[PDB]
Amino acid sequence: IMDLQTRNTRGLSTLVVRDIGELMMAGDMAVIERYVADVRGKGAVLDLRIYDAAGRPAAPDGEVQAALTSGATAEKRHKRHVLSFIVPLANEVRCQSCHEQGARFNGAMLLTTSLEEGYAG
Amino acid sequence: IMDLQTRNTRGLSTLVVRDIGELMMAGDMAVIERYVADVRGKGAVLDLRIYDAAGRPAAPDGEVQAALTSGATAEKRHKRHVLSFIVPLANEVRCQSCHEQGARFNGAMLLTTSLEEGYAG
Ligand code: HEM
Ligand code: HEM
Repeated sequence: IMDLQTRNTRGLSTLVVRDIGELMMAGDMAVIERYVADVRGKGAVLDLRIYDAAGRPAAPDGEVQAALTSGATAEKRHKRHVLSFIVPLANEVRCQSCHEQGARFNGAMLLTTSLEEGYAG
Repeated sequence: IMDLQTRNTRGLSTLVVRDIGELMMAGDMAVIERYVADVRGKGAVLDLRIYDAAGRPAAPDGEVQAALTSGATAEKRHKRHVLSFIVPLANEVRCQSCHEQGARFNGAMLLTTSLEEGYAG
């Protein structure tokens, strides 16, 4: 668990409170209602996978390889509407005890969330 | 919109990458699989409401009043399993142009997310 949902909700509440604050400056409740309607039913985690340094999962994956090559997280919206994040996993010094220090990354993490209201897998 | 889902996903990916890192130190993929299984299908925003400084929505709400009185966010797990956050909205100086500066808070924000796999409203 690691209490992820609670931590995610806390982070999300901070984001939402920040946006609500901007909307409140207008002194118009209608704008609040429209923000809420666009947020409801979304955010559910749809998938979480791990890939090796070659872009292969647990043939290589082009987007993952590209992500590994660019050395940056890749954000891709695609279809149900969903959002996918490919995060390269850095071969930190603590990891180097079991992963050759010659590799910048040991693999990548694929996270996908739902942008479809009411859809959670 | 304010691109909330993307910002939430980015924040979530940071949380997940941190946890995955701890699990990777074990060099055991089984533990990764169990974390993923416990995360899937959760996180969907179920509700987002606003309350005034008295605990009334747009009779007063006891938990909201308490939240306003304690001056701190209240985290409450309850039932479908869900997670509710009551965040008091501080009457910042920029808000004081239209809300009497004598009130510490102008109201509160209620955010509820799903802890039920597959449930998104
Ligand atoms: C971050 C700063 C602000 C916060 C936190 C805030 C918060 C709130 C909250 C919680 C409500 C709903 C409950 C209630 O009616 O008391 C509200 C209502 C309202 N606020 Fe603010 N507010 C802020 C800034 C402003 C500003 C700058 C204005 C003036 C331009 C404004 C004008 C009003 C008005 C007129 C309402 C009534 C809405 C209606 O017609 O029902 N607020 N505000
Ligand atoms: C934050 C540090 C670490 C990261 C980012 C990391 C990441 C990864 C990744 C992405 C994989 C799956 C793909 C692959 O097999 O290459 C993996 C596999 C593995 N890692 Fe790590 N690792 C870390 C630390 C460690 C440590 C400290 C050990 C040694 C105690 C370890 C031992 C292994 C082993 C043996 C596997 C094979 C798993 C299997 O049996 O299939 N890793 N690691």
